[PDB]
Amino acid sequence: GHMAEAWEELGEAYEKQGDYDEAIEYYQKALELDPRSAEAWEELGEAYEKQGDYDEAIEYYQKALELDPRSAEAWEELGEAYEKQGDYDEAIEYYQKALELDPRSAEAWEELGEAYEKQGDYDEAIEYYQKALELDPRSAEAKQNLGNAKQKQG
Amino acid sequence: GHMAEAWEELGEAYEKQGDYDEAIEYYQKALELDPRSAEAWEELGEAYEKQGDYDEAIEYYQKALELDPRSAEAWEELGEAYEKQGDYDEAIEYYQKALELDPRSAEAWEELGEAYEKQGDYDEAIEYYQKALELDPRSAEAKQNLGNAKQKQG
Repeated sequence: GHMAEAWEELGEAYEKQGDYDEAIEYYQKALELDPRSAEAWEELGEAYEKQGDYDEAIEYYQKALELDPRSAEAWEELGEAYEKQGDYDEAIEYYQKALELDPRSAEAWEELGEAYEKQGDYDEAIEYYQKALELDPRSAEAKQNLGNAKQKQG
Repeated sequence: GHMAEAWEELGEAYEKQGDYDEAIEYYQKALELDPRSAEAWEELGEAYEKQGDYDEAIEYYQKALELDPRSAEAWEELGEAYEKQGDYDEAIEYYQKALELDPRSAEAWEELGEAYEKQGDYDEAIEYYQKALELDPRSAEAKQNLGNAKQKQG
């Protein structure tokens, strides 16, 4: 409830200032009060991810997902963490689920593209960056990747 | 004040569901009420950056810095937006500004290491990653990148 969400918001304010020790303390208080808050687990996970600790991040992202598995964002956040560890096949699995739940997520399409590009699958990567650009034609990321993919193939 | 901050938190709430359009609407509302909040311009910039819209991100981060030129985090975010566009020299200038403002930020060192690595300065990259790891020894990211730099060095 409200007290928990307020501790969470304090965590978010400290996290966003590089005060990770503090942020985590306040996320932990939020979760003591409401251990069922998927968003508070996610943000705790993000605090670790921002510091490059993917293993801790992943533990908390798993908890967030298990509490709200209908959230495309919860699947995406895990995919992103796997992609950063070089676990591309698992990244792909998570992103595929995210795209089943929220198929208009330009960011999830682009992320899927990057996973395939990292495996040397330029044909697929091109499809996904094209899809991301159709959903958000302003992504410079998707446009650059599309170009790099195209050179790396054609 | 609090009214602006509440719009900013509404922005954040929507952004966590991937709802970037509504998030931008509410961050802009916050700015209409308090256009002198550096943090609110940064939040807007971060929303664009998250979507791969680096041009727009930069415009908003520059505004943030005009209001708070001592914000290390804002310099870091500006650097990231240039880096992701492949403008490494500008990225490095901004990352160095961030580091000089807050040398205890592991992320500032790590991002400079990444930029040097991408330019082929592996010995310097290594030194930067080591500094990051001295501040944040649980960064798998820094360790992975350090390993790669070592691998590319010889």
